[PDB]
Amino acid sequence: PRILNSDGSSNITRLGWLDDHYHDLLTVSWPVFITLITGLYLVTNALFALAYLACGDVIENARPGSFTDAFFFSVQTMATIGYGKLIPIGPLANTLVTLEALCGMLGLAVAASLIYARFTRPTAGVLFSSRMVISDFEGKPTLMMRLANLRIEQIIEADVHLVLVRSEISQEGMVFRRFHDLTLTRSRSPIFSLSWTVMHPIDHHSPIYGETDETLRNSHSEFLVLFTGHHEAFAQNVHARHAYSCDEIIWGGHFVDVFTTLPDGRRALDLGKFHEIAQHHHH
Amino acid sequence: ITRLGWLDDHYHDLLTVSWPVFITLITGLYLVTNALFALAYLACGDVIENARPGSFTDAFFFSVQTMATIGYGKLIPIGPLANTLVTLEALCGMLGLAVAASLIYARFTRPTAGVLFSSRMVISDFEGKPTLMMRLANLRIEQIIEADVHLVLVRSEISQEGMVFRRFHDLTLTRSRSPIFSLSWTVMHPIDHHSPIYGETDETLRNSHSEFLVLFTGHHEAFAQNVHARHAYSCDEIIWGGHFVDVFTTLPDGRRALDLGKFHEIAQHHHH
Ligand SMILES: [K+]
Ligand SMILES: [K+]
Ligand SMILES: [K+]
Repeated sequence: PRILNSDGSSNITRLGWLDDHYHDLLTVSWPVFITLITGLYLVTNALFALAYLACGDVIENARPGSFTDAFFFSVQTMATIGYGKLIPIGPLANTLVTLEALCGMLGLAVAASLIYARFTRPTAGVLFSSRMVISDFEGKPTLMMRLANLRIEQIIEADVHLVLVRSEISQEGMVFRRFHDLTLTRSRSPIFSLSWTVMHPIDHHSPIYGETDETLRNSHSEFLVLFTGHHEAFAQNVHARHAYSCDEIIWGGHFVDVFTTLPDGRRALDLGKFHEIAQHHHH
Repeated sequence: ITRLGWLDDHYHDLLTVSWPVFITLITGLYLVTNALFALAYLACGDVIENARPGSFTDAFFFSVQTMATIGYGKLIPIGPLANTLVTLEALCGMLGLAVAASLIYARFTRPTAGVLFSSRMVISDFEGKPTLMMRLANLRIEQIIEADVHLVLVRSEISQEGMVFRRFHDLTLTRSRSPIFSLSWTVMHPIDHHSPIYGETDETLRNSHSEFLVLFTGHHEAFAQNVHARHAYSCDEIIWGGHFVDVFTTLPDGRRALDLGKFHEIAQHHHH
C-alpha cells in the first residue's frame, strides 16, 4: 500500500474540457495529438468549402454545388498546392482564398510550435539501483543506492537528493507526512559519466538514526531520489526521479562491483551486476 | 570501456497584445504588404498573364497567390521585371512566416503552474510556537521539481527620517524548498522573536495595513519548463486559531487519496 511508486510518481486518487488547452495538447499521446490536428485540419477545410459553396459556383472546373470539389479545392488552396484546375472566380471567391492562405500558414505556425514544444524533451539516461542497502562504510552504518549512466555522453554538474518521507507527530499531536533531506557524503558530481554510489552516513544527525526495520514500516516511511544534471548529448538539462519503500532497503547488504575484468583483461562496466547486492546469510 | 547491458517597445508589445489584436496586426501587415507589391506590379504595367489591364484587384490577388506561393497559374509573371518582383515576394513571404512563427511560438509557449492556493491563511500553535501558514495544492498529475515558495509580509513602517512607506519582509519558513512538489504543501512561518509579526494581534495588522504575498516557482515536468504562481492575502484573510483540515483520506479499499474539496476548509474552535 505504498504512497510512492517505484517510478517516483505519487500513488494517490485525485478527486475533482477546454480549460487547460495548452497543457492538454502537450500531455496527449502522439496518436491523439495527430488526430486532433487532423480533425481540426479537415474540419476547417469543410468550413471553408461551405464558405465557397455559399457564394455559389465560384470555382473553375468544379461540379456545380458539389461539396467534394469545394473541399478538395479548399485543401489545394490552404496547403497552397493550388494545382490549377479548380480556380477562384470573382472577388468573393478570391478573398476567401487569400483568407484561407493566411489561415493555412498560421495553422502551420501553431502546429509547429506544438510539435517542437512536445518534441524537444531530453531524458537522463540514468538507471536507479532497484534497491537501497544499509551497511557499514568507513566505520558507520550508511544508507546507499547507486545510479548508472546509460549513455556514452556525460552529465555535467550532476547532483542528487536523498529525501526520506515519513509520518510524524507534533507535540500538539498533528499527524503529518514530512520530508527530510538526508546529508550525503557526496551530493555533487561535476562529471557523472559511468556509475555513482550515493551514500547517507547514519549518525546522531540522520533522521533514520538508531532505526530498525520495524520502526521504518511504522512511520510508513519511504525514500525519494531526485537526480539532475546537464546532459552533453542534448546540451540541455535533464532529470530523473525514483522512490523506494521501507521494504526495498536490504539491511547488511553490499552492492556488488560493476567493474569487471574480461579475457582481454581491460576494465569493463557490466550493467548486469548493477542491481546485484551481496548478502551474508546466517542460518 | 566495454558496456555490457508608439513603436518604442515593439517586441514586448507584440507578446503583450491580446490574441484578437495580434492576429489583426498580422492580418493588417499581411494585406498591406500585398497591396504594396500589387502596386509594384502595376507600376511595371500589365506584366501579369490573364490580368485585367491596370486592375488593382487582379494584381493584389496575384500578389497573394505569389507570396503565399499557391501560384495557381492563371495569373503569371511576364518579363524580367515581373519575375524579379516575384522571387523577391516569395523570399518576403517565407521571411514573414519565420517572423510570424517565432512570435506565435513565443507567446504560445506560456506554461501555468497547476497550483492552487488556500483561500485563507491561519495562525495556530504548531510544535510549541504560534505559526502562520497556508498551503498549495498541485492540480496536475505531473510533478514540479525544486519547487520553492516565498512568504512576504508587506506593511507600512516609519523611516528614521519619518517617511511612512510600505516595506517588504520575507518571512522565514520552516521549509522553503521542496525538491519534489507533487500533491500538497503546507507552508509555515513560525512566529518567534525574529518574526516581523511577533507579538502582533489582529488589530495591529490592520493598523499597518499589512498584507501577505506568496510567490511559488518551480520546474514543471509537464512542460519541461519553469512555472510560477503568485497569490496575496489581506490581514482579514488570516484565520486566527484556525487549523487547516486534512485533505488526505484512506479509501474503503485502503488506498490513500486526496480530496481537493477539503483543501480550503479550516477547523476552528468557537467559544460562545
Ligand atoms: K506551396
Ligand atoms: K503551390
Ligand atoms: K499550379
